[PDB]
Amino acid sequence: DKAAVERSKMIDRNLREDGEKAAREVKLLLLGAGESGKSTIVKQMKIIHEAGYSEEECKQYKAVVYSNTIQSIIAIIRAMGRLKIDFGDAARADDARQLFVLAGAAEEGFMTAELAGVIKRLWKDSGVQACFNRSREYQLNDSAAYYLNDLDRIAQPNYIPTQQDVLRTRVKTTGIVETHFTFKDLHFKMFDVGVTAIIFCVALSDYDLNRMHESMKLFDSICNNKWFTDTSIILFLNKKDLFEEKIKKSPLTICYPEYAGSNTYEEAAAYIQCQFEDLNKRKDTKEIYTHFTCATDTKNVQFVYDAVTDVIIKNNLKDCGLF
Ligand SMILES: Nc1nc2c(ncn2[C@@H]2O[C@H](COP(=O)(O)OP(=O)(O)O)[C@@H](O)[C@H]2O)c(=O)[nH]1
Ligand SMILES: O=S([O-])[O-]
Ligand SMILES: [Cl-]
Repeated sequence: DKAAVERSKMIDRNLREDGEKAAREVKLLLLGAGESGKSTIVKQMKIIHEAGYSEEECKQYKAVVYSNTIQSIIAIIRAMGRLKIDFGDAARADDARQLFVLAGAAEEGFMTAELAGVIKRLWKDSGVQACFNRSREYQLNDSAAYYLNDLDRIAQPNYIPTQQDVLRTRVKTTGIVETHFTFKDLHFKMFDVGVTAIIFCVALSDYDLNRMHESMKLFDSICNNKWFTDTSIILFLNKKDLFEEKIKKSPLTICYPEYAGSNTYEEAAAYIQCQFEDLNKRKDTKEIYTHFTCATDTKNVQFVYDAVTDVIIKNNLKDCGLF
């Protein structure tokens, strides 16, 4: 292990009376466009490094799960009208109406056998499925399929959200979120918006929604900024799972008209990676550390973060103070 050898070369703890107990601090900036996966990464840090989410904590997210699900089905049904897409079985029009009656009379997210029934039949309808598959034409939660396909479990009277259910939530976050965790004896200070490292998140599946080019313009700015010269810049190309499902049927050319590679996961994901890394104007001075992630996948984030941490250890320790 080169990172272990590297950190063992430090001597600054010896300048402190109780140096071996001192906390080495790493400030990490979590950046990226809305819905790029920043909150999800923060949640994985709690899960992997700080003992996860207990059941009682998971119960607090129940009505958020309900709310996300309701939002999803409504967005699809409403889009059917704008896109002129007919129901398969014409009796679903009553279920569509009933969905609005129930959502319209309620205080917040909820679930009943009646609502579950309405939504199940809607999600199973061929016309609804056809509208769902044109989601790129409107605005729809990426977890729409996840919750809807599992509606039966979510709908049970004694339903308790799983960690995956909580990770899959979209929560309206405002302002700056700061989280703290210890890993490999490093005391991380992570800021979801002069720093040790930046993690920049990109939603790969946004390519056909222009979102990707806005993500690029933002990365161009950040990557090449003055304050970040000695900052380790990490690129998370996220939602690789949604990208892989989607790249089979929707072409990269929608985002990058000049693209002439095959429309496969391997070629299209590589191309995207190059588009972002090429935005680095100091190529011989700064390296970009790129990882393809699925932020909802605890194992993948654990692995990826372990590698991101070895890079910080080999590269940035000298600028990390003791406290
Ligand atoms: N399938 C999938 N969903 C993801 C991934 N990353 C984030 N999400 C979901 O995308 C939505 C937005 O993510 P979020 O962390 O809130 O983005 P933020 O605005 O940058 O904080 C949430 O519902 C997440 O559950 C991913 O890699 N794969
Ligand atoms: O001294 S290093 O191991 O934080
Ligand atoms: Cl989303």
